[PDB]
Amino acid sequence: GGDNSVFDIFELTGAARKGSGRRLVKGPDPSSPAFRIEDANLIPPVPDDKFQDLVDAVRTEKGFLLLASLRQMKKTRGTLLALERKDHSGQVFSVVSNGKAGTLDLSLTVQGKQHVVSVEEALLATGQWKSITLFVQEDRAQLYIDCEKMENAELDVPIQSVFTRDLASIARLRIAKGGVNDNFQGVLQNVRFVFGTTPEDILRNKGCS
Repeated sequence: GGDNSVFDIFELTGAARKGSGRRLVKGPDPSSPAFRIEDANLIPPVPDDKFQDLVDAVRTEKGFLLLASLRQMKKTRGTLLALERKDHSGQVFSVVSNGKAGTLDLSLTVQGKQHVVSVEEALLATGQWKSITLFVQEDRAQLYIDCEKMENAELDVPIQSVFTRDLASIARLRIAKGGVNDNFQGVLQNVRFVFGTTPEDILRNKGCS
């Protein structure tokens, strides 16, 4: 990638330092902390200036790669991340692992209208550690789950539609915290936006064939 091409959300929030809202536990990556969510309201937001870097990256690429490892409580609907209005309450974007529907839901709010699509057949809420690679480009969403499963969906509007200039002045990025009653239940690890790479590159380097 180029400069500012990897954004580790938990690192950005300083959640490993803090103590409230989560427990540090082990995950698939032995070199980094995993986060069992306790009260996602208390996990700090990504700082404004870091979020604006992330926004500029998404705008430039017209897309992103979002990687996440998760161990999600079965039959729960859990927000992986969301862009919450600083206040005129509501969200402008979320990624939700929907264990009720067996989907990964992508929601975007543009000009005060909500546009939501389900990636179907994306049953992430099992007993177990799962690793995802979500590639969003223009109005397309492509989800790889572990190594050998791919599911796709199209958005009503392009992703850069949401990621406008000083989105940072209107919203902040929260991890594991969503709308109403949709906070993540379970463990998360290595929730990272990555730019200037392809899914193929990610998968090859994670040992998939």
